[PDB]
Amino acid sequence: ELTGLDEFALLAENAEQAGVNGPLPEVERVQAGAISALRWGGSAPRVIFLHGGGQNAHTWDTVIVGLGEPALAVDLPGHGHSAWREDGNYSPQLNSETLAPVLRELAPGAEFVVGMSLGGLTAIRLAAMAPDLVGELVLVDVTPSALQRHAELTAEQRGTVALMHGEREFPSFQAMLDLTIAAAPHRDVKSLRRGVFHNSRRLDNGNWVWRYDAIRTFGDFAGLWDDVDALSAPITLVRGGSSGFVTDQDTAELHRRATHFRGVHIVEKSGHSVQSDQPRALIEIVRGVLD
Ligand SMILES: [Cl-]
Repeated sequence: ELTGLDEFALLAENAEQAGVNGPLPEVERVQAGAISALRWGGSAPRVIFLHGGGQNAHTWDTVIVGLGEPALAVDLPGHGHSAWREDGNYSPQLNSETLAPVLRELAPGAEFVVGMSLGGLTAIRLAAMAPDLVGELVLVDVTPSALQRHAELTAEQRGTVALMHGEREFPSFQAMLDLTIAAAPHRDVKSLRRGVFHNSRRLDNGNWVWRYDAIRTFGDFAGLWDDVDALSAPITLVRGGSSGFVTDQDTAELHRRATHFRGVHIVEKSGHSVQSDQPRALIEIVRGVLD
């Protein structure tokens, strides 16, 4: 497989996973400085989408194709086509500081922000610092406490990796796909293959690398809870029913601290990446929030 395939070549697969038919929406890549994004359905996005750690904007393709709304799907710093940082600082607080002037230019009229994991917390920091923009937050399988717990578990393996030389280097596409199959073997390989395609690039060596910087570190969660207390945007939470990432105690804590918690939707047979495992169920919920 030699691949100069355009990044929009597989969208018919996304339309089929979403269970929709008809012409594909218009989409193009946009950039303002350090931030790259996919702009869907023209120049007036209704919804902003923020992916998770180790993901990129393309994670949202199926959800965005199924929802049929104009949307902006942003590459977080360190991810997709967005610039890396030497300090490896992809904290919600920093992501939010980079993203806010770009969202003011590229999505000033988008009331709704959907964020998964790191993207969910980035959304909270955005809602805090720039309220005039965020009318409504949807969090996908994340709370501040839930991500703090995940950061603390991986701290030793993010200390060790950091001491290695270069990024990693992969002999083939298949070798990166093999790693993704290992982490989610029950998931349709054509879905997994599409995800790897977007998340990887071939070097002139003929070798392959991930598009994302290996995350050295995350941000100040007490400050992030202070942002949840001050926020006026209503918060909906979406959990994966097979995800242990967010506990019942996590959800109650978010209800207690939020000004307007709209509740948790628990999506049966979804892991952490609800947009990857059950996009049709995520489209219904997001459509519900647009009323
Ligand atoms: Cl994450």
